[PDB]
Amino acid sequence: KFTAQQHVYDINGVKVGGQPGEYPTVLIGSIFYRGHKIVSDGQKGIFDKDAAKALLDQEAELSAETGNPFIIDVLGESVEALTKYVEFILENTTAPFLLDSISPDVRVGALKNLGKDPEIQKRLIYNSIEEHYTEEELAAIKEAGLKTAVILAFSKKALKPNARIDLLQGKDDKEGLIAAAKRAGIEQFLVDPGVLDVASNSWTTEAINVVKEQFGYPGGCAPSAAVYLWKKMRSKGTPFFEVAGAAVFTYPITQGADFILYGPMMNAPWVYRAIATTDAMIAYNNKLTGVKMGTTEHPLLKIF
Amino acid sequence: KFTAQQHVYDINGVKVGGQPGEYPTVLIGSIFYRGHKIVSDGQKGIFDKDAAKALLDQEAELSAETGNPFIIDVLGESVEALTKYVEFILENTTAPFLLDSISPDVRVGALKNLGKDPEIQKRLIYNSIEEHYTEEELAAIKEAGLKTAVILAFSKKALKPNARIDLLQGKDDKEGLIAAAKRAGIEQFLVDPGVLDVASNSWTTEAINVVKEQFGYPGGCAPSAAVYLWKKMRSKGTPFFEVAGAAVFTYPITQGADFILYGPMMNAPWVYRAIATTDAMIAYNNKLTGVKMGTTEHPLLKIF
Ligand SMILES: CN1c2c(O)nc(N)nc2NC[C@@H]1CNc1ccc(C(=O)N[C@@H](CCC(=O)O)C(=O)O)cc1
Ligand code: NA
Ligand code: NA
Repeated sequence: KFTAQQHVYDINGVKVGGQPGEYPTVLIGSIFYRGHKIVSDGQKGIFDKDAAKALLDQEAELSAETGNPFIIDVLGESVEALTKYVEFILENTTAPFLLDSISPDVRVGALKNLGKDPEIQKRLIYNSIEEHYTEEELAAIKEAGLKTAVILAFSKKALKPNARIDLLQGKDDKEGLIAAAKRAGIEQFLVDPGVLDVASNSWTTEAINVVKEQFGYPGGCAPSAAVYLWKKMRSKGTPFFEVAGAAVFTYPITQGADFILYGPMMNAPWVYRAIATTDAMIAYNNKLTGVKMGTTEHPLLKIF
Repeated sequence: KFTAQQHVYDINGVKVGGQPGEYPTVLIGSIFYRGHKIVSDGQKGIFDKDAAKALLDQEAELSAETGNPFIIDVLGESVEALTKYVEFILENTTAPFLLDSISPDVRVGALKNLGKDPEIQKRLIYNSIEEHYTEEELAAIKEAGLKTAVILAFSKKALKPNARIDLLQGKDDKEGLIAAAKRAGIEQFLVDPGVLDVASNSWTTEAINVVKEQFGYPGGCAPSAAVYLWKKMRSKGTPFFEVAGAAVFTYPITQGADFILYGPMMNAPWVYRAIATTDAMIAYNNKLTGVKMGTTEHPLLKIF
């Protein structure tokens, strides 16, 4: 059980945060990622709409089965592509989503094209406020009137958990990422300390623990990239890769984390089954922790 | 980290116990269990010697790969059967093993046949001293000169974790399981708080934490029975059963448990890969806490 009064956000019907066993893990699957074969042109954002819809339908079915809510990680390599992807997601699901690109210029460009829209303000989560943030980026977020952002403390200048907290809360001549998000008018913070590699997922998880301990903001991480770059384990094939992935993805949840970016949506069928299992065992512990479930839509009441 | 100095037992080279991150998880795979297709006659103990050797060789290979030591769970339905099984295990592996049966009479009978053999004293672990122990059971253990036993600290009159203090130390007019074990000459206690179902594995793990915090005995459990009775999940096939199994089997390790009875040995290939991943992440936390690994044969140094 965490020290701070926990912040539970209601993002267009998706509950995220709280004490462990209060609300199920929110699962965040990636679509239109680099090399996603349903995309025929990554620059123009041309993709198989039926294949994309099938992924979204599968996510909704798995969510209905386990009770784990979903937010879609919408990735784009161009302003043109990401704008079209967001328009498609708005129309073809009711779920909230991450506006996601490695390029800040692509994120800001996309946001400018969407303008001032209450639906965007309710459903779009900015991924992310990170170490390279600019005043133009914060201004673009404020102009869009966004209220929820992923705060990413991924940095090779902040390896240890307490260094990642310094990045988040500020230190010396740096305001920190939370303060930067507040100046952009963000009021809801999904804190992601980043995953440098598989073994350091324990440090990611310690940073999540400190955030929930001191600030009470929802904590999560994105270990998919680290797992896919694990050549020795990925070489073994199915089901060895999946069970190793399951061990990495569930580890933060066992230590009280709130959400997981689990990588490509094609992996949802096994990720949901593994994460639902961990959630069920944690919630069964509620009597010992002094916690009450916040919803009847929980794996513990669904998967057995 | 646990207040009590942790007992680390050396069972014929297998280290079990310690502070989390000190020693890798000991994995305990079942052979000759009810329904095991390598057994043709469970009463006479007619079994596929080639298939059994292949399972033991596979266990040795996976152990060498990850650094997870192994103890064999040897199950029998008859005195004749279990005697032959143990003779074969003694000859065809170097690993310690659980003398295991649903029926205490089968365990007691097998012990009488195997006798006070110095190898038996070193490699045979009694599974188990439990609530309904008999004087003839303790006499058989003492006559065989056993030094290590699983203490099955489970009762439906001690569902709460804290109540394991009562089962082990005793309470009122009831002799504790530890005192009962010591009367039979046992000096090393592997504490298994028992698993009723998948969800209740969280209460099992809380019981493990109480035992390590206050007494420092190695703590583990057998979620295997609960997992293979989960028909809704097992019927889904690969890789859904394996990742669900991985979530259950790794959960106690994430809260500081020392050993896992993972059920049929045929599952070793995915169980070892999942457990090794959890051990690796936990041991990486040592770099922040100053806990020192007790061996270089650890998943953290092997699986990447
Ligand atoms: C219940 N349990 C247990 C425990 O909880 N704690 C201790 N100390 N010792 C033990 N020993 C026995 C058991 C752990 N071993 C197990 C657990 C489960 C199985 C099992 O589910 N076998 C399957 C058949 C597997 C097959 O089809 O090959 C079955 O349906 O019976 C096989 C062995
Ligand atoms: Na999906
Ligand atoms: Na250990």
